[PDB]
Formats: sequence, C-alpha cells, structure tokens
Amino acid sequence: MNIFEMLRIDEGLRLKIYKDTEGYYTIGIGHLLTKSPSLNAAKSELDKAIGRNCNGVITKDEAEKLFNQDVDAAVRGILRNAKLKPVYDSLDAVRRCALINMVFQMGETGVAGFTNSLRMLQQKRWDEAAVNLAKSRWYNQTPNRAKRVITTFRTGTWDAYK
Ligand SMILES: [Cl-]
Ligand SMILES: [Cl-]
Repeated sequence: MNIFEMLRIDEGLRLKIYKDTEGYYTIGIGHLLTKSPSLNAAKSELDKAIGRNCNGVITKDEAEKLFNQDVDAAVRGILRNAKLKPVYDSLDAVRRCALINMVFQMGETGVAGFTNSLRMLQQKRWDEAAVNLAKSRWYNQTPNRAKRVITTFRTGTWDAYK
C-alpha cells in the first residue's frame, strides 16, 4: 500500500462536480474546488484548474493529474511548516502516510492546530495520541475515515486499509 492507494480509498473518484461531506464543490479524488455556494464559481475554478472548458466534467487522466499535484503539495507543505516538519521527520514510513492523509483532508493549518496530538506522536506515545486525536470535530464528522487514519498512527501498519 502507498499514499496514493490509501487516499484513493478514502476519497473515492468522481468525474463530475460533486459536493463533499461538508457540502463543498469537489471533483476527482477529493480535489476541493471552492467553498462558494455557487455552482458557477465551481465550474469556473474547474476550468481554470484543468486548462479547458470542462462543463463540470473531467477525464480519469485529468483526475489523476490533479491528484498527483495535490499529494505533492501536501508533502511540500508539511516540509515547509515549522510545526509539522519535526513531526514528519520523527515518524516511520507508514505513519508518515497517516499525517499526509490528514493534511490532504484538512489543510496544513488545520492539522497544525492539533498541538497536543502532534506532541504525543513526536514522543511516540501511540495509544495516547490515538485517544487524543478522537476528541475532535474531524472524528465526529467523518468517523470511519478518522478511525482508519487513527489506527494507522496507533499501529504503524496498513491493517485498517486491508
Ligand atoms: Cl470532542
Ligand atoms: Cl467517514
């Protein structure tokens, strides 16, 4: 398993504009288009992102391209972030994937807000961090996905995804 297959399981793939769990306009493999209510604002962002008139629909290839950009940007963002970088550097390969997953879903800023959990992961207190991560809106809002990420941090294996 790798970051790509993990995220593909969590986000799914959709070739037409859709609303995410928060009601925002999205397309492909979890690529947020806009927090705006307007479907037109979404269609505009989409065409800007793809470089063609899409009319709310893209191809598999286009979806995978946005996905590659997004994963790269998530990684680069962690590496540039003063709060995230030290955590990432301290972790093993599997756990690294779990932090990238959180970042892709909630943004660098959002994850950087999990101060206590971050400190516990850095210290390698697996069980404690798992319990702390579950005390969040994130967990209450998307519990199945959260549980999968959480187990990954707890165990350092891919069992939740197998
Ligand atoms: Cl809570
Ligand atoms: Cl969920």
